[PDB]
Amino acid sequence: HWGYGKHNGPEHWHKDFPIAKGERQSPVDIDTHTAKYDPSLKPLSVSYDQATSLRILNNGHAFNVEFDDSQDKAVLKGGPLDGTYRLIQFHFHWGSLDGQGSEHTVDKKKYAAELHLVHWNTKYGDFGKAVQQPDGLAVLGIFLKVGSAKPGLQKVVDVLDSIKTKGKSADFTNFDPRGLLPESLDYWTYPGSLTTPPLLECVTWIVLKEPISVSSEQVLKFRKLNFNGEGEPEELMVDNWRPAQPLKNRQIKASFK
Ligand SMILES: CC1(C)O[C@@H]2[C@@H](CO[C@@]3(COS(N)(=O)=O)OC(C)(C)O[C@@H]23)O1
Ligand SMILES: [Zn+2]
Repeated sequence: HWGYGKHNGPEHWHKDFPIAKGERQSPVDIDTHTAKYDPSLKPLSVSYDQATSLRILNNGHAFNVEFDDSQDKAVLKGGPLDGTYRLIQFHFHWGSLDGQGSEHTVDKKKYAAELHLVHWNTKYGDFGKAVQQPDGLAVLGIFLKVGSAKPGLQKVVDVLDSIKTKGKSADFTNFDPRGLLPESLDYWTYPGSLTTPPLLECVTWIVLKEPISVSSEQVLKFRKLNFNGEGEPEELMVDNWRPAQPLKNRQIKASFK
C-alpha cells in the first residue's frame, strides 16, 4: 500500500488514486507576491477552550492526536469559512533534516515540519460525509522551524516513546491544542485536497504566516518514530511529506498585506 519511500511514495500515488493529478491538489508553494490580500475576509476564529483530546496513534505514516468531535467542543470559524468546522484530529509532517519536512512551501522555502489541525464542516453531520464535499474540511496548517522549545509541544514529544511503531496508541487526554499556535493568526487560504491518499478534493486550506519554533531536541524525538510495526526491521519515520503540487486554476488569498 501507500507510503513515502521510493517504491510507494507520492510519485506512485496516482495509480491507485488518479485524483492525485486532479484540479485542486495539495500541498502547494505559496508565492507570497502572487497571493491577493482580501480585506473582506473576517478574522479567523479558533475556539479550542473546550477541546477534549482522547488518544494518540502511530498509523505507520505519522501520528494522530484524536479529539472528541461528538459536540461543538473545539471549532474553527470565520476567515474564508462559511459556518462551523469541528476539530477532529491533528498530526504533523516532518523531515530527516531541518531543511525539509513541510508540505506547503513559502516562496519555495521548506520548513522543518508542518502541523495540521483537521476540522470538518458540521453541516455534513460526520467526517466521512464531509470528505465527499468540496467544502467538507478546513485544515489549519502551521509551520515549524527549529529554534527555542515549544512548551505546548512537550507533552506530545514525551509520549512518542510509547507509540514508537505502527499500530501503537496511548491515552492522550487533557491535552490543550491552543499551546501549539503562534501569536499571529495572519494566514493564506486556498481550495485544495487531503495531502495523503485518497487525496480527496474537500479541503479549505488555511496556512498561518507565522511559524512556531520548536527545539532541535523536540524534532529529533519525532525522527525516532518508526514507519514499521513492532518486531519488524526499523524504518525511521522521517520525510513523511508530499511535495508541492501544481497550483493550476486557483488563487491564494492573504488575510494580511
Ligand atoms: C497521520 C496522517 C499523515 O495524517 C492523517 C492520516 C491520514 O491522512 C490524513 C492527511 O491529512 S491532511 N495532511 O490532508 O491534513 O487524512 C486524514 C483522514 C484527515 O487524516 C490525516 O495520516
Ligand atoms: Zn497533514
